[PDB]
Amino acid sequence: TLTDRTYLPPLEDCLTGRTVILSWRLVASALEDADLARLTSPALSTFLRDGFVHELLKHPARVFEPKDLKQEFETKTSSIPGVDTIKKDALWLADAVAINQVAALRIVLIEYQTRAHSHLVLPLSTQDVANIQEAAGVGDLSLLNPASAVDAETMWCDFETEARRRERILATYLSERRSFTAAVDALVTFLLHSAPGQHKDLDSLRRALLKDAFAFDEDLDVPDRSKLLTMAPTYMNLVEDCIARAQALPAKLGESFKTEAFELDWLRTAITEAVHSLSIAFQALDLDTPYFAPHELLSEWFELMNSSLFLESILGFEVVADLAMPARSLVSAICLKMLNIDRTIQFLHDFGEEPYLLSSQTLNKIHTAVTNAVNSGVAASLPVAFAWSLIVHQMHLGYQERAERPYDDFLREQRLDNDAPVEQIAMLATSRGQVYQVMSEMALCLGTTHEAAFRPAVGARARLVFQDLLKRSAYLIPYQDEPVFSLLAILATGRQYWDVTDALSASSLNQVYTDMLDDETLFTQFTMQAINRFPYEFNPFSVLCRVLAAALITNKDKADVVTGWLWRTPTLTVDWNPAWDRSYELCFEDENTNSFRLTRDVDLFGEERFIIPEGTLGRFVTDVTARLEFEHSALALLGKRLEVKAAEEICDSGMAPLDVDEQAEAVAMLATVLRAESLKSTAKGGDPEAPLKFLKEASRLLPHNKDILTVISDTIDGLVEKELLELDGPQIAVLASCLQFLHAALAVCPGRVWAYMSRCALIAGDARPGRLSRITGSLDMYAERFDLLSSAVKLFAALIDSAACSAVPWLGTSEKILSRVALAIAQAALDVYESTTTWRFRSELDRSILVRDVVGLMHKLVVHAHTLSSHLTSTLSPAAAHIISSFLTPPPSASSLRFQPLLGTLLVALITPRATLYPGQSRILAERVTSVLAFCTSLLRAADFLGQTHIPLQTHLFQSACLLARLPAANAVYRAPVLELLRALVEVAGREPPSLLGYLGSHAARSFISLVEGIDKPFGRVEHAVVTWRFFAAVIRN
Repeated sequence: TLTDRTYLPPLEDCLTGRTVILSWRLVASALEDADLARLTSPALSTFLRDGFVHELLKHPARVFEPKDLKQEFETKTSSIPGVDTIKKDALWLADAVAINQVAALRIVLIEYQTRAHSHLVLPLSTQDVANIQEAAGVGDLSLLNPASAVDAETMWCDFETEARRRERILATYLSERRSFTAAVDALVTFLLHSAPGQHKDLDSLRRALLKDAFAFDEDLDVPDRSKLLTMAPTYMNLVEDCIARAQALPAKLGESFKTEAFELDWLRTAITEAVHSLSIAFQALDLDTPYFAPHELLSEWFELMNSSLFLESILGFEVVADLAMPARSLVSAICLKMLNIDRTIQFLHDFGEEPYLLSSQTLNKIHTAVTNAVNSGVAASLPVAFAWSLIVHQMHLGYQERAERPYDDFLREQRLDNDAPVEQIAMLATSRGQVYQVMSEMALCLGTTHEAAFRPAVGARARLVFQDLLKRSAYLIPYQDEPVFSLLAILATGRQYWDVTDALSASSLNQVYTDMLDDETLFTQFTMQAINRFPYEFNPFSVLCRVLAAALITNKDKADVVTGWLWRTPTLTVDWNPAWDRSYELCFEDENTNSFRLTRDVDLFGEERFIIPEGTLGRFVTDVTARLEFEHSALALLGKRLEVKAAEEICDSGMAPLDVDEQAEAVAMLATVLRAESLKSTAKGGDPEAPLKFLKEASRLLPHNKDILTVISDTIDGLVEKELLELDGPQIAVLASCLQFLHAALAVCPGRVWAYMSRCALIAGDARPGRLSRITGSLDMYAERFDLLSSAVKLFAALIDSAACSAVPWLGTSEKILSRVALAIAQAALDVYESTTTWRFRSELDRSILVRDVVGLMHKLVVHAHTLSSHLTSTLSPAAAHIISSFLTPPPSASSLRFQPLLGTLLVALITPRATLYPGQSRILAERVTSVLAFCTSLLRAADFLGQTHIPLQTHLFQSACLLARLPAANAVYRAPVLELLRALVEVAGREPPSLLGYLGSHAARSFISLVEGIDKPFGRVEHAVVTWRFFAAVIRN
């Protein structure tokens, strides 16, 4: 009793617009975003609760697989306005690409319902280009498209031809292939790894899917995971199909349509399906984490890794590089998951499914692919190969132990009963730390940063296999830089201070971090090793405190770990100063131990000082440093090391001074832990004075008139003695960290931070021009420089918040101070904003972050336009007037300059290809565009409120209307923003006004009003419906 009544609405409703088809593109978007309003809307909620859809999820071939469905197709098309063309295209497509008629019919109807969208994403016409050329302004990165643009009418006629329509249908077909795998991918995550506190309705939908579609009833003490686990072999078999399709285009399709643009789309589609298929299969295997997989699955899988060299046959082209890393990362991850090195080796030592070790067949299958991959040169296979070497190395042991008076068959088969060749792999992998750098790059790909290709949950659970690999090799490999920086990369994934959050996620997702404390092998061989070598080896311990402090904000049982390391540090490891050679004496216990004892007090940095007591037992680690057994406060000590480093005070008889690198890491580590302590302090059951205590301990054993915050202040002042152009890389990194520390301290000492900013050279004063304003120009925004300005904008923004939030701790400030500092911030912000036109960013994503945060900052000030009355001023009034007056009523050259970042944002939004991976990059871009649109809207509203008649921004936006009308076609997220802006624009101009539709053009106007005439049709969200109608009521005159 399973029908497609919901999956595919009746044909007449699709052609009239009464019912929009829930394309997999729409379904995937809602699931990737876990949007409450979309997923719990009746339309999409019924779609997901439907039994027919469920069978498609579990049987993915059926979605497009060809089959005899002529009767169903004829009944759906017979007896119902253009149906002749619809029925025609569906049959042509079904035969061309070998898909069943019903599936093809759905593709053709999606193209028909998205025809107004496809028209608006066409290259701009000659007229539109001229309009935006004037919007650019009088001035001369926002490099515009070429002059190949033609008349709008010419394009429309071409857009309606059978040839183009067929191309869009083919494009839609491939788009739905990608979006279906993606929707299932996101679906699995939504089901297995949703965050606690989920909304009631959303939780009901999650449980109803697990129970009805997978017989997974959470109300049971142990639910049945059978149907979920079958998703792995299901979608593993789909990965094989993608390999085949990528190597063979459709047979019957005509060469008219087999253009280079289609060949690439066909290839990228196959890779994308494989990645999301790998992501689905991995999450499925992960559900059964401790247990082994059926040996037949590995045998089948590694047989495919052999013929395709772990999918390298598909990823050989450079045009698929952005998809290659995601694929390689999950191929390596999913291979390691099945091998299960931890439970494999543990089974070899000690005595569900049977381990694949008991099947000499599978062991040969694996060894063939591994051997083939290494000899071929597959760099991505080293983590799998290195993992396979350690397994064979232990099998070689278990065989010799019994040679004194199933896998044995494999050892005798592959010349392993006796010597060596396996060791060649273990060396090629670790030679020059290759395998360790591979895992470090796969960590980022599977990371938490906004540059990760996959969602957090997939990355969190997947990085565990690379952690298990290091776990088992830790006892057999010495503690070195390569196997340690690799783990730190697996843990940190290049995260920064700004990525700290008290957001509670699924419990199982923090296992990679809690295993550093719960797993003996990792805890003793990595965590303790990092502690016992600090501060001689600075970074390893600093990163752990920085990472675990941010990851355990929500963990009660482990809330005192990092603080327990900073307070009450057990040991101290420093480079030995010859000046102490008279203050120790060996113990003569063991000739190898080399232990000793102190005979005189040692004064580091040689009131309240830091002294290592006489009679403290110690030990010399290497002769080519000493690990003293001395419990102390590494936080208090570090605070003093920063004070010394800031003052440039040499201490011949004391410990070594902080390196400039160590300095930046040190401050960043303090800012993170402080931020983590102030986040948990305001939570239920936390110590509300936790951050103050953290500052006091770091201020201990400092001069009486000096606390840790004074040191950071002095450090900033000292570095800005020169100008930013003269500073060095690591020095600029120190500034960034110091600004991140002010941000964390702002939450607990607002009066101190504000007090310092009033005399900070970075921003202008009533007597100084400001240092930041000097960095503007044509410089390049590379990592150290960008981190500085990014952190500066975020800090400036956080300050504006505290000024507005405070309606009445703050000792050391006044209204004059906040006013002047806020105004200087407004001036610095606008300078950074104007400079984004000329700076060279490492990546457009970097510019999207900066423009997002700067625009947000200036927006916070534009919102205070209501305070611009004589008897209603506030501390933000001057700052607000500086922004408002700079965008409203500026002269031409400045008007053009201040509009290009906005125009550049609109352009980047239209030329950025849609994607189902890299969700973080996509979100950031949307936040950028939404900021620009909202910022422009409030400026127009503020102009109307303040009486400003002549507004260049009004003219700038009309000439950019051709871009605004196309944004909702590029991404539905922009529909409501664009409509609220166009409404504000029309309303403000109305007070013979300009014609919105006159600027768009006859053709664009028609398709735009068509898109907007959907009125959030598929979902029917109230807030979206009201926005649409206020727009129609204000813009479209009956």
